Amino acid sequence: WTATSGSCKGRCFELQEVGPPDCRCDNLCKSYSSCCHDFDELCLKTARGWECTKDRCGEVRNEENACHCSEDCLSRGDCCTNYQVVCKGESHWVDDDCEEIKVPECPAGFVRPPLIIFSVDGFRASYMKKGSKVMPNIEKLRSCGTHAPYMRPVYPTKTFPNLYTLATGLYPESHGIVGNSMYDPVFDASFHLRGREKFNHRWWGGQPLWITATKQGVRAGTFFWSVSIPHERRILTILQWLSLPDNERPSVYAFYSEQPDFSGHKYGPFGPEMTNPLREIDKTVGQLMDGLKQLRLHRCVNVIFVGDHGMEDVTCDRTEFLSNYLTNVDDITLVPGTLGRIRAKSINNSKYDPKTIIAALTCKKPDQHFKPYMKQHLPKRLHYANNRRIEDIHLLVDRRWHVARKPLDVYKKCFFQGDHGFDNKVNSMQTVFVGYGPTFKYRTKVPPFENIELYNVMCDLLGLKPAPNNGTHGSLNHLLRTNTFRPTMPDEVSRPNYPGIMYLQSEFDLGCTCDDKVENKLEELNKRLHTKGSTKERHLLYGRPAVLYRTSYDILYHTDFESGYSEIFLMPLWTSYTISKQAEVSSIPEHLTNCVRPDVRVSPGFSQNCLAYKNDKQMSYGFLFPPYLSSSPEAKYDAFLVTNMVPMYPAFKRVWAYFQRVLVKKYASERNGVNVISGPIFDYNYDGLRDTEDEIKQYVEGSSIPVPTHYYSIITSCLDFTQPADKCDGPLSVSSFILPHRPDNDESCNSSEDESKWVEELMKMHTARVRDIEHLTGLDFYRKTSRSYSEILTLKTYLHTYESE
Ligand SMILES: *[C@@H]1O[C@H](CO)[C@@H](O[C@@H]2O[C@H](CO)[C@@H](O[C@@H]3O[C@H](CO[C@H]4O[C@H](CO)[C@@H](O)[C@H](O[C@H]5O[C@H](CO)[C@@H](O)[C@H](O)[C@@H]5O[C@H]5O[C@H](CO)[C@@H](O)[C@H](O)[C@@H]5O)[C@@H]4O)[C@@H](O)[C@H](O[C@H]4O[C@H](CO)[C@@H](O)[C@H](O)[C@@H]4O[C@H]4O[C@H](CO)[C@@H](O)[C@H](O)[C@@H]4O)[C@@H]3O)[C@H](O)[C@H]2NC(C)=O)[C@H](O)[C@H]1NC(C)=O
Ligand SMILES: Cc1cc(OCC2=NNC(=O)CC2)c(C(C)(C)C)cc1C#N
Ligand SMILES: [Ca+2]
Ligand SMILES: [Ca+2]
Ligand code: NA
Ligand code: NA
Ligand SMILES: [Zn+2]
Repeated sequence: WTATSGSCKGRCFELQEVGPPDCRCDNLCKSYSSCCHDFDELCLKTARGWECTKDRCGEVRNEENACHCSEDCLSRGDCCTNYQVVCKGESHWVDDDCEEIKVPECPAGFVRPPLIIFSVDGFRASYMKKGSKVMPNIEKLRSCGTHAPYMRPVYPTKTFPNLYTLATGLYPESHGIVGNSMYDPVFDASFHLRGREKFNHRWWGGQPLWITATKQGVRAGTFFWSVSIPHERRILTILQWLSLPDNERPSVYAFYSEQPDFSGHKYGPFGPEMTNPLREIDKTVGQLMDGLKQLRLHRCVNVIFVGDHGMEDVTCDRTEFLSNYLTNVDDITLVPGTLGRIRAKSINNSKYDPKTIIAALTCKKPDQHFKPYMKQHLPKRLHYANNRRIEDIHLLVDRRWHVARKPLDVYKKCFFQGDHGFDNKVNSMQTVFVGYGPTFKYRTKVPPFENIELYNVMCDLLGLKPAPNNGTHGSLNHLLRTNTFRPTMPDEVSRPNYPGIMYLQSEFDLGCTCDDKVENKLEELNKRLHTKGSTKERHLLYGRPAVLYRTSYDILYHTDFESGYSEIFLMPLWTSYTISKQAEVSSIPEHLTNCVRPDVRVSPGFSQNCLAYKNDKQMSYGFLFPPYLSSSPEAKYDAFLVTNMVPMYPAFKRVWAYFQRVLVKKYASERNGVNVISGPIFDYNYDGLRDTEDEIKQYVEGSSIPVPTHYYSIITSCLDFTQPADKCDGPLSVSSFILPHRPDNDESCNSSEDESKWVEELMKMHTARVRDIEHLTGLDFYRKTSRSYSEILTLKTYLHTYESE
């Protein structure tokens, strides 16, 4: 209950919220039913529309007008954006030539370049090229400023998740906005696009930019714009705020457009009806820039033109129904559309079996347009598991499709031709970034990056210290003319031990066998050189990874590979090896099929044992350095060390063997050598972070040998592939993956066929950034290179997506 009897007289778009029930005059007042009685009359004037015409020039001020063409208007800060153009023969900003902004050119009293974030809903990355002919203002920003070919949104590629990620630098699983539609089982409450529930602050975690700014003495404009406030009024309001006195004036502003998303849904992404929404947005941008130029701020303000997600072709008829797969379909609740999330219709039901539901949705139709997943088995690159609002069962839907529970949901809710929300690697979901202003670079193209990185940059642009977030600060330094942040490497916490030969064969009782005994003096200096690190410059190209937590671990050198062997987990944390373009693949000889060999540098008590694997009927083993890529029969023996062994499900060994026997060599042939770092990952509580040993839920039966949830590899080579990986003078090229360590291959519907038809497809789905692997291992890679740290940070955030162009 309000008493909306107060006035908005002199308080239109006031910047501080006033507390109940003395009434309100700000964007949110609409949404709360709390506007003063005279809000529309005073604050949302429309009279005479939004453009000066020559006949209004010098007019006598009429305070009813939407905007002003009177002589006093620049001082009052309320001219129509085109005032100078119409009434003073000035040029539109877009018609001016691009001139480098080497320094901020700000009015007296401006302590810092303001930041304006101009966000556009559903603005697909390819619109920059495909609609360039009707967006001249946007094209000027893009070509004159800093731009990426695209920006990667977060999953799901929906509006609120991506807008709140822009604002916080956090993954949805961390900020809490995991969908445009959510059920929180603790609140027993649903968040939806319509309704008041979405306004409760309990949904919104993390620290958004406007709060970071306010806590550190920097004022912010509104970020939320009521849908009924027209765009012309949003721009005018931002420009009026910018004319405030120095002590009152915000330093950070946002504009938001519902277009082009709104039309895109109706007409599809490239429907002929889309040309006009693009024209309209461009004109808004023109308004803002003409407004800035009037206020002499057009070479002072940093402008970010950014999208939340793209748009794909999606029609009613491309709908998969769960009623076609399940008998029991009236027992579940589905969050439907371009993703699926399934939970039990009734919490009072231990007669709900996720496994039966998954099984009924797996590889059931040859052409099935969705794939079910327990959330912990989703590609780790999506970071979409660690929140109670994310249901245990998830459906990843194919681009261009929808999922629904029953047909009646689709005609008793055709309408739409476009939608979004698919996997964030999908080309159609990619969106836009341009930065323009004194702090951004001039006429510069940067590589595509993820939207989680922007919070840090926006904080830099405003001299703020970012709250803790999922960006890698320094990874986007290359966007900026002048950086206030100088990243440095994290310090190594645990130093390795370098053990020599300390144990006799007979001290081991590991239950292992190997056929390995066959009697030269100059090649027993040579083997000792290898165990000492003589080849380490070849196999460890970028320094040893730094261990960033307290543990006990040993560096082990070998002719063909180096490892960091954990005495706690009883297996390598990491194993590094270089495979040249010329290298040969060989088999595991017959006599060495079951060979495992005690490592005389490591105590029986810190070693795995073969008996455990014998007794564990589910669990087998693999090797991190592959025996198949041994440099010589003699070096091959090293690959069968117990210290190179790791626990693997037989089903997983199909994947791993194919990767080690076939794919490594292919990549070395295509990339002119590769360096490989492989290792285990433990993330039993699916938080994206390295587990402590007291969090492991599975061990090889009757042992202390922990079972990894995933296995990673980082495959690095020279960006200039005319140089071999091991003699690379310049920038690097990386691809990586985090493969789920699963006792079945149900994820891959063709897994009954030869590995050549499905393994690589699986691996591509589980593509990862180096940074993802860092979070999951507490390791820090690329410690010793010839490259700047900023560049290395960019490299560690790279994701190889395996999309077309
Ligand atoms: C991406 O970046 C983010 C941001 O940096 C990383 O997220 C951080 O992860 C940290 C480590 O996991 C985590 O630290 C914990 O903080 C607890 C304090 O929590 C409150 O205060 C802060 C600060 O202002 C606040 O941000 C928190 O935010 C959550 O609160 C609610 C959740 O209901 C949401 O509104 C909000 O979105 C956010 O939710 C998200 O995080 C929570 C966990 O915090 C998840 O469960 C949600 O699903 C969601 O993802 C809080 O409001 C603090 O209490 C913890 O301390 C315990 O654990 C340490 C471990 O070493 C231990 O030493 C202590 O003993 C302590 O133990 C006691 O508690 C245990 C656990 O409850 C208990 O079992 C023990 O027996 C003890 O009693 C912990 O330090 C930090 O909160 C988040 N920040 C955010 C915003 O999420 C994320 O890791 C990055 N991602 C990647 C992939 O790198
Ligand atoms: C630029 C920006 C705009 C935003 O809100 C815009 C908006 N206005 N009106 C609506 O009806 C839809 C959403 C937001 C949120 C988090 C407040 C949603 C964040 C960010 C960022 N960074
Ligand atoms: Ca959107
Ligand atoms: Ca974990
Ligand atoms: Na076994
Ligand atoms: Na399968
Ligand atoms: Zn939309």
